[PDB]
This record gives sequence, structure tokens and C-alpha cells, in this order.
Amino acid sequence: DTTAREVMTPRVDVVMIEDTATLESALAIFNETGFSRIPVYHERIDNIVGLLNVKDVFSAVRQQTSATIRDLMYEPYFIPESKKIDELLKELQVKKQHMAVVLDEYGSFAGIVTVEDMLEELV
Amino acid sequence: DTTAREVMTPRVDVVMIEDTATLESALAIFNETGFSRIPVYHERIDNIVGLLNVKDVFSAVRQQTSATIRDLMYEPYFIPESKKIDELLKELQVKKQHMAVVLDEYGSFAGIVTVEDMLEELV
Ligand SMILES: Nc1ncnc2c1ncn2[C@@H]1O[C@H](COP(=O)(O)OP(=O)(O)OP(=O)(O)O)[C@@H](O)[C@H]1O
Ligand SMILES: Nc1ncnc2c1ncn2[C@@H]1O[C@H](COP(=O)(O)OP(=O)(O)OP(=O)(O)O)[C@@H](O)[C@H]1O
Ligand SMILES: [Mg+2]
Ligand SMILES: [Mg+2]
Ligand SMILES: [Mg+2]
Ligand SMILES: [Mg+2]
Repeated sequence: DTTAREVMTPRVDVVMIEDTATLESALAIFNETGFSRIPVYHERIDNIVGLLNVKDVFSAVRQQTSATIRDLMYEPYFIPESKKIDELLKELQVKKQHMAVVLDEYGSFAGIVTVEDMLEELV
Repeated sequence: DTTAREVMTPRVDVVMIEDTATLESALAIFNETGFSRIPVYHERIDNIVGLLNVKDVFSAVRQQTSATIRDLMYEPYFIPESKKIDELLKELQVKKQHMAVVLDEYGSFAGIVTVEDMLEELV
């Protein structure tokens, strides 16, 4: 009966980027941290508007273009803190997505849960 | 009691690259196929010597250097076809690795199993 909040990486520890940032800044963030996916926020940290994959950023430099983070980002899968991870694991598998964004009772950013977070429970 | 061979992507369907290839060729392979990890073989397809992550290839162009695939590739986790996926899932989690290389009774390349292959069993 484990829930998302029990395995999530909390907001305070999440590497993020603003949708106004450049792709060069995003590449620097990806390189320094090593993560493959970083949430994208608009104005406020609690306003998650997308996720940014390092792949899409590297492939866009294809060729140098007018690509903005808002164009390369994709919609996240938002879930409540009470979501049971046995359901989340199957749901992420159907979507072929690695990361879900956890929201609190106010609909604000609480943290993230990846498949690796859920599998960490099983040793 | 499901085994690796029952969920693996067979050799015939695996995108690979030779350790003599250039990093530019590897980037082209990653872009056309979309995969994040491709096995590396030496001389013969059945002689898997490493795995190549698109991240390490993109980060090496850091700066243009004398990087060879043999330098950027890492050791794979080899398993038999009879390996039970319940054990493999936990083993990959401990290693933080996404892909395992399946070998046949002759120790030759049979296929690959990723976490997504094992999770596909659960819907
Ligand atoms: N942007 C991020 N900020 C903070 N923690 C993150 C971030 N992305 C992933 N994590 C955490 O890192 C740990 C490993 O997650 P995961 O393996 O899915 O990410 P990754 O190593 O970036 O990706 P991958 O293995 O698919 O290349 C988990 O705890 C996950 O919560
Ligand atoms: N190099 C490859 N050649 C053929 N099939 C592959 C290859 N890499 C992965 N697959 C298959 O693709 C499917 C999805 O695997 P997986 O999600 O681990 O890979 P990916 O999409 O390349 O990586 P990721 O989601 O970590 O960026 C699985 O069937 C896996 O067997
Ligand atoms: Mg995938
Ligand atoms: Mg709370
Ligand atoms: Mg990881
Ligand atoms: Mg056989």
C-alpha cells in the first residue's frame, strides 16, 4: 500500500529549469547533474508546465534553430501524493514514461517519482 | 517463473555498432532509431564487448577529443536465457542499469532485456 510520497524525490531536491532559459543553460544543467529529465516551471517553482529530456536538447543542436524549451518540453503525468505505486508503475509502463510529478493537496509541486524510485522498494 | 528469453528483444532486432565506428556514426544511429543504448561488438556480432549510451556520446562533442567507442563504452551485465526476470529486475536495480545482454548456451549474443521489457509483463 506504499504511496508516491513515500518514495518520491521531494521538491527541495529537484533540479528544475525555467521555460525562459536557453538550451545552452539546459545542457549545462544536464551535464553538471547527470539527470536525463528535469521539470520545467513557468514563473513559479510550483507551476510545472512540462518536462525536458536531454535527448531532445542534444538533437536540437538536427541543427541550430529557434527552438525554445516550451517547444521541446512535453506534458508531465501528474499524480497525488496518495497514489499507490503499484498502480503508478503500471500506468507509467503503458505511457512508456519514466517520471511522474507529484502534487500536494493544493495542486502545487510536491516532488517527482521515477520508475527507479518505485523499484528501489524491491531491494 | 518467466525467463529473460521470453521477454527479450532478440538479436535479429537489435541495433548495434562496431567498436571501430566513429562517434558521428553513433550519433546518426541514435537519432534514426531513437534508442538510448546500443550494444558494441568487436569483429563479430556475437562478440559483445560493451554498451554505448547516447549521453556519453553527446557529452563528448565536453569538447571534441580523441574519444573512441572503446573508451566511452561500459561493461554489460550478461545473463543466461534461463534467468528469471524477478531476479533480474532486482539485480538491475542494485546496479542502476537499464539493459542486460542475454547469452545462449554457447555464450553468444541472444538478445537484450531492458527494465521496460520486464515491466511490460505487468500490463
Ligand atoms: N531532475 C531531477 N532532479 C532530482 N532528482 C531527480 C531528477 N531526475 C531524476 N531524479 C532522481 O534520480 C534517481 C534516479 O532516477 P532515474 O534513474 O529515473 O533518472 P536518471 O538517472 O536521470 O535517468 P536514466 O537512468 O533514465 O538516464 C531517482 O531518485 C529520481 O527521483
Ligand atoms: N539498441 C536497441 N536495439 C533494439 N531494441 C532496443 C534497443 N534498446 C532498447 N530496445 C528495446 O526497446 C524497448 C524499450 O526499451 P527502453 O525503454 O529500455 O529503451 P529506450 O527507449 O532506448 O531508453 P530510455 O527510455 O531509457 O531512454 C525494449 O523492447 C528494449 O528491448
Ligand atoms: Mg524507453
Ligand atoms: Mg503534506
Ligand atoms: Mg538512472
Ligand atoms: Mg535456443
